[PDB]
Amino acid sequence: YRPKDHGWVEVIVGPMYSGKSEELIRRIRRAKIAKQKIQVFKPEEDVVSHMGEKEQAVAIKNSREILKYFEEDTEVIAIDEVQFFDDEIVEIVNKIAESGRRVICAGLDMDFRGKPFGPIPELMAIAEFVDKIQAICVVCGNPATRTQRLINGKPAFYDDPVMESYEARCRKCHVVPQ
Amino acid sequence: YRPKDHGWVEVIVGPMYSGKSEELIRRIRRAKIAKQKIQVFKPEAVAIKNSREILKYFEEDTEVIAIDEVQFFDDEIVEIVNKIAESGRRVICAGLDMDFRGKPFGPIPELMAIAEFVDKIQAICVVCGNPATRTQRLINGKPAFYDDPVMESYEARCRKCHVVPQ
Ligand SMILES: Nc1ncnc2c1ncn2[C@@H]1O[C@H](COP(=O)(O)OP(=O)(O)O)[C@@H](O)[C@H]1O
Ligand SMILES: Nc1ncnc2c1ncn2[C@@H]1O[C@H](COP(=O)(O)OP(=O)(O)O)[C@@H](O)[C@H]1O
Ligand SMILES: [Zn+2]
Ligand SMILES: [Zn+2]
Repeated sequence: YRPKDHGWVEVIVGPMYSGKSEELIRRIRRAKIAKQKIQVFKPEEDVVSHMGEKEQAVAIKNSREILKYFEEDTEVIAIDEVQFFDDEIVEIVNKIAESGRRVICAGLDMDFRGKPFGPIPELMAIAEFVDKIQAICVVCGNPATRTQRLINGKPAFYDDPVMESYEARCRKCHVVPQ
Repeated sequence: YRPKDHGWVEVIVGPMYSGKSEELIRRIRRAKIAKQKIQVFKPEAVAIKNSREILKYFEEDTEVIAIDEVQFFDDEIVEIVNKIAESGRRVICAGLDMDFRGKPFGPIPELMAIAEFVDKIQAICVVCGNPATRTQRLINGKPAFYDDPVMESYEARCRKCHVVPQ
């Protein structure tokens, strides 16, 4: 599988602190050891993980800029914090994969309300590889799959726009008052 | 993990022939061996129409709810499934992730987004032998065009081998 000049899209998703950046960095370093030219992208320049490690990346204001900074020489494209890019990133990523290159996307699957977040849903449907990873619930210790938003130390309301903190929780402990 | 009365949603996706039904059926037999009451639904073992009709047939006695061919249900399915999981029960969904054009199929994107477990499985490409991730629609043995409405056949293919003229 994965023969040369055959492209695909792989996605890494989960709540905050699930380890998306850590994993993205892991795959980035492996590609480099494999001697494959790779370009890393992040929104508005290093991709950093809460656990320590970091990798050089090119910050970009929007999805379109990917094609602008894209060098035909690169074999692997890595994109972090994907939940913030507009929906055009989907066709852009699909196009890169169709061109015979590998695209690695990492990002939140849901927002603090537990609702499908941005492009990730569509990216998961079209990607050849999907890895949904879990964090640990700071409340009970079981695997956390939701990001809990807190204001003054208490759960934020559903219809609450954007003193405030975030933490990973499981479905049971995640609280979203509406 | 996933102890008593802790519910969740698990999804099984992939192209035709990837093995979704086989996997779903396997999980249903396992739950039965675990002595768990299970109810099965389809877009029409309990065939049904829309998604709001699941709540109707739903017996509070059941611990596991299986939904096959999920990509055919309306978007309400997402809410219902989440609700069943929120009530402490297990929901197993199986469905195509993309249509023949390779476009996200129905509520699949949103279900994968909210699901705790996501398994994307592959078939074998009848053209080259590599893992197949797409469903190829054929009319008279030729690739169906991008804008073709509903001899016709389907087969699993690799990304490279999938052909969708536009
Ligand atoms: N609740 C938590 N669950 C798991 N890891 C946590 C948690 N809180 C802090 N961490 C630490 O933070 C790291 C988060 O990885 P990171 O890649 O930055 O996450 P993500 O990009 O998914 O938000 C973990 O490897 C762990 O050492
Ligand atoms: N191209 C193919 N790739 C893989 N399996 C195939 C293919 N064509 C036929 N099969 C057979 O069909 C079975 C498909 O499983 P099934 O659960 O019916 O698929 P799905 O529900 O995903 O459409 C396989 O286990 C295999 O024996
Ligand atoms: Zn918890
Ligand atoms: Zn093929």
